[PDB]
Amino acid sequence: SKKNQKLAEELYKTSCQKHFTKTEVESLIICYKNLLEGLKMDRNLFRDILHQKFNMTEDLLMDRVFRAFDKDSDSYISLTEWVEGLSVFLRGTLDEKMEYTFTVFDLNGDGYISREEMFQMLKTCLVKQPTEEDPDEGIKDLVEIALKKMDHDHDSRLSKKDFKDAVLIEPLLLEAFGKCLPDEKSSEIFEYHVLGVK
Amino acid sequence: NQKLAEELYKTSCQKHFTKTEVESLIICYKNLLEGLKMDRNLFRDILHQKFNMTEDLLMDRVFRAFDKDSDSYISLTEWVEGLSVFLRGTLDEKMEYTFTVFDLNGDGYISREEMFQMLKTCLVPDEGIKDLVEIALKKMDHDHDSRLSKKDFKDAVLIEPLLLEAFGKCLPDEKSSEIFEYHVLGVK
Ligand SMILES: [Ca+2]
Ligand SMILES: [Ca+2]
Ligand SMILES: [Ca+2]
Ligand SMILES: [Ca+2]
Ligand SMILES: [Ca+2]
Ligand SMILES: [Ca+2]
Ligand SMILES: [Ca+2]
Repeated sequence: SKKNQKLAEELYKTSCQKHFTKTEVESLIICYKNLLEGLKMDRNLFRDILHQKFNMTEDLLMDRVFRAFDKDSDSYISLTEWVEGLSVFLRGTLDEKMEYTFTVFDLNGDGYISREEMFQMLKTCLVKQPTEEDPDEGIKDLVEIALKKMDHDHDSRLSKKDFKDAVLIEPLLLEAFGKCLPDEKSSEIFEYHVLGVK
Repeated sequence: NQKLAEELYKTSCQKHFTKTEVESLIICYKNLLEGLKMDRNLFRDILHQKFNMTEDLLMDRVFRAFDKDSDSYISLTEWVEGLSVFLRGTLDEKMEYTFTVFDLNGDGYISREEMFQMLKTCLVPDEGIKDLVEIALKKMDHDHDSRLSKKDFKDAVLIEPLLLEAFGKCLPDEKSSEIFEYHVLGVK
């Protein structure tokens, strides 16, 4: 409490998160500590949290969300990564969110969401829960629809500019390639129970 | 006149135009009219020439959605209300409209066959369409009855955006919209 208030003062000061108050940071620190199994928040713990708290169930996208959280790529979510991540994930502006979803969707980190990446991401839900018949021609149709709507220069990939321009025009395209933000009900429940909002 | 525009702005359910814009739409309608009323043939030519729709099935369904009283003419009020949704519609307005277009028999469920015929006409081969239909049901059919109820469809909004772009071809593309608003309403 003294422990956590002083930690919260320091993290509120140092963290780049833009949306929690210092008291909310303290609640987030306590929550993190209460969720820890071992000393560090690893992939498997973070996966469980996404599944249980945010109803995400699909392996590829959960891994991509983890990687976006894990800013320094050490395969652990630090306290400051937990706050900063959740700040965007729960409260981000469109701008923040578009940068986040682009990062999720750019599977190899080369700066472009490629046709191939689109196909992998769109197919991954049907790998998990298959239709009776192979769905690949229909996925390819969706990929072409995406490219038609979003690829300005017809090079079969979306630059950051391609994606953000299109999402600003149609914000429903924010998560075009899969669910990587919490639905409104999940978000509300976590805010209410963990942060006391509403 | 102006009086029609005063009356229509007061009376109409359209949500997105100003009274001056309404007046512009009334003048537009009258500038385009060929006889006394806008019938299906004229309405189809407008969809074809100004909004880049090419297929008979699609154009018939858009007509029927604009023709709310099913009298086979597009009244001034229908033209304005339909264009309000069509050019500036909210998500809810657009989903309602797209559901209307796709639910061919008007029973309140999009069936597999309705979805296949309408995706096919919207996206003008069949292998991808047949897949799309199975994908949509797998993703959106909550109660597993092989049909999309209106709730099935509307709950799917924030969950399935690219699938909703497929269905959204009954609305005009951004390019066609912009050009019409620019010419007729004086917008960017
Ligand atoms: Ca880390
Ligand atoms: Ca990439
Ligand atoms: Ca197939
Ligand atoms: Ca491009
Ligand atoms: Ca009528
Ligand atoms: Ca039906
Ligand atoms: Ca159903």
